[PDB]
Amino acid sequence: VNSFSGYLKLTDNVYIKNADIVEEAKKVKPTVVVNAANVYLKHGGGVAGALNKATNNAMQVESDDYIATNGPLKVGGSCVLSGHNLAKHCLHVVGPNVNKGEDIQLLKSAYENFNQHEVLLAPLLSAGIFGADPIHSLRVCVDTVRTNVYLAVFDKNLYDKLVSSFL
Ligand SMILES: O=C(O)Cc1n[nH]c(=O)c2ccccc12
Repeated sequence: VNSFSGYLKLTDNVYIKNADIVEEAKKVKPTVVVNAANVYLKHGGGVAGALNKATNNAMQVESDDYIATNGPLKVGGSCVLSGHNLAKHCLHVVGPNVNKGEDIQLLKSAYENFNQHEVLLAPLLSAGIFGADPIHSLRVCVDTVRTNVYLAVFDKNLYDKLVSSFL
């Protein structure tokens, strides 16, 4: 048993809810929240800017030190950093950004990072301002992630479409 509430079960291991991931993280304090990161860990908008804003910019300060030491992530890669006031850990995952011309095949590689964590709260990768089709992102998630993932869908309209089109 875990603390996640109100999710619709899609598969053995994937659950979905219409929710603000920031508000959900604050309520649950999950072991792992996933950020929709870029390779520079520049958290300006969408999930990264909303998560970062909720940490009062502490996520950005920590991220800038990580990049100064390690250099940028890979598209499809990840790093584990603090979850600050939102979670124990934040798994920063870089999905391909269609609005930068990145290979959508890298979306599967991105989701494979989730398999290193038994339970995660996460947004759809490469969705929103990263420009991918969220229906596709959900399919890749279901077909790639084997650990228990609780997906927070921001748009109620999109949530309803994801549910109603799910095979
Ligand atoms: O949650 C959603 O409704 C779609 C979605 N998935 N992932 C994102 O990163 C993102 C960012 C902004 C706006 C919507 C998104």
